Amino acid sequence: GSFLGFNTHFNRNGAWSPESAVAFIADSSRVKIGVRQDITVKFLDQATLGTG
Amino acid sequence: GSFLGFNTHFNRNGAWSPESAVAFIADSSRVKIGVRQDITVKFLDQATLGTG
Repeated sequence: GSFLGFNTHFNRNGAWSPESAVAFIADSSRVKIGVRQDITVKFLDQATLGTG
Repeated sequence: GSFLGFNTHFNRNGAWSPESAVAFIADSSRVKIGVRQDITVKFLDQATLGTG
């Protein structure tokens, strides 16, 4: 195995598009993901979904 | 009165259809009513009822 010097991450959630790319190589210091609100759950028992 | 031996139940909630029957006679051991949930009440205060 010979990708030493890369931190390697494997997509497992089905987001990968194999027709578009095999891999991305990046300087990770220059990519940032802002988390404004993490995944939150609200139980609905009275709401209306859609119209008409 | 001559309805001898029978346990008599008189219907009074208006479900009776006098055009269909005078009486049913049954072996009551052979009828079962399944109760999955007896009458329960929910207080609604945000819901929408109906459409248009």
